[PDB]
Amino acid sequence: MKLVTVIIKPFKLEDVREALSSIGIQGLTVTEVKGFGRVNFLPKVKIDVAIADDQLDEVIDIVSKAAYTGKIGDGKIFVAELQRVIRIRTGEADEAAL
Amino acid sequence: MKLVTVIIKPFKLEDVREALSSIGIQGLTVTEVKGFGRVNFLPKVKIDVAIADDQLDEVIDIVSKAAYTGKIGDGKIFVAELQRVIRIRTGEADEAAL
Amino acid sequence: MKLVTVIIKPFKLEDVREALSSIGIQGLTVTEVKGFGRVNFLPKVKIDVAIADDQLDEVIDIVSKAAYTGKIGDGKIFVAELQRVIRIRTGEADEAAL
Repeated sequence: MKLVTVIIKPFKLEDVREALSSIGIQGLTVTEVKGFGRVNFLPKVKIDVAIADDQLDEVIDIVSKAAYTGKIGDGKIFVAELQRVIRIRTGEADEAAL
Repeated sequence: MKLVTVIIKPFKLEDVREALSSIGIQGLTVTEVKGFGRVNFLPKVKIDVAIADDQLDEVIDIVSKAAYTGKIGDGKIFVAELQRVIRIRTGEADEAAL
Repeated sequence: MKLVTVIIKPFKLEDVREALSSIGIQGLTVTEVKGFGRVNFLPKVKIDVAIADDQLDEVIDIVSKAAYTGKIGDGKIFVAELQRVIRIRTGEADEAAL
């Protein structure tokens, strides 16, 4: 499993969400964050998604395309290993908790 | 060491905190985040806790029980490897920084 | 690559930013978070920085020094493995996405 973090332009959130939803991924966590530029703050949105290793390329692909504008500040995708997930309500683990 | 992230219902925060505190874990980081549902935002709370590997099962156990309601949307526990921690004020490392 | 997370006193943000900037690191993500104390909330700032393995010691060093006050609550540095990064706008990967 992988924990995919996406930092994007706040206005691209719906496009990213619908795009992920189009590939069966609806459960995401959104966080309001800030970046910097010339030194002012620049509002951004952080999306965290927990996935199976097999979904990595598809996610990177759909997310890139959906978050894209072509103007600087489009954002980045970060990938890290997710060792375990537990669905609190049922106690289901990993893929059953995704 | 492990970095345990817990996404829960905002109103279950105190129960989770007191539960963790009951097992000697008081230092947590809380973040306000959002999830989605049928497509509206749903407020959530993210708790990040840095722990020793030996505390993983106990944490998963106490946290699950404390965050539980039985209604959907209870949340999830995510587990990742924590390679190093440094307590800024003293320079203490890892377990001494926990 | 590594994902370095820094939790600090909100007022030390500029000092940390200028310090990182002094070593060529300008791209950071800032998040407003909360800690606890005796049980009240205590405002904090979370900075996430993506780096090459070779920058770890220098970052830990400059950040520690810059965030320091000597009073309790100074914060902590957490280190985790960053497996991949993709710059959305160009598709550049890893070091080219840093």
